[PDB]
Amino acid sequence: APDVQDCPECTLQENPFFSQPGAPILQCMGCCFSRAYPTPLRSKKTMLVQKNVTSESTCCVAKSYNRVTVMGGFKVENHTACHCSTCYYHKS
Ligand SMILES: *[C@@H]1O[C@H](CO)[C@@H](O)[C@H](O)[C@H]1NC(C)=O
Ligand SMILES: *[C@@H]1O[C@H](CO)[C@@H](O)[C@H](O)[C@H]1NC(C)=O
Repeated sequence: APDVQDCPECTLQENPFFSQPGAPILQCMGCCFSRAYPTPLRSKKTMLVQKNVTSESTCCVAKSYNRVTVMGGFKVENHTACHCSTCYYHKS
C-alpha cells in the first residue's frame, strides 16, 4: 500500500515497563485498518439522516488476557489474544 494511513496493525504493544528477561507484558495498541463502502441510498430527511461515523476505530479488546497489573495498578490483561470490534459498548 502507498503507506500506513498513520495507523499500525491492531495488536499488543508489549508493555515497555513489565518487559523483562522473562516477562514481556503487553497492551493491545494499534489500528485494525478500515472497511468502508459508500452506497447511494435515499436519505429521508435532510440530505442525510441521523448521525453516522466513518467506522475505523476498531476495538480489539484482547480476546484473552494474562493481566499483569503494573505501576499505578496498570492492566495489560497481558493480552494473549486480540480481536478487533466487539466492545463493551460500540458507538461512542
Ligand atoms: C504475556 O503473554 C505472552 C503471550 O502469551 C507471554 O509470552 C508472556 O510470557 C506473558 N507475560 C507474563 C508476565 O506472563
Ligand atoms: C453516512 O452519512 C452520509 C450523510 O451524507 C452519507 O452520505 C453516507 O453514505 C453515510 N455512510 C454510510 C456508510 O452509510
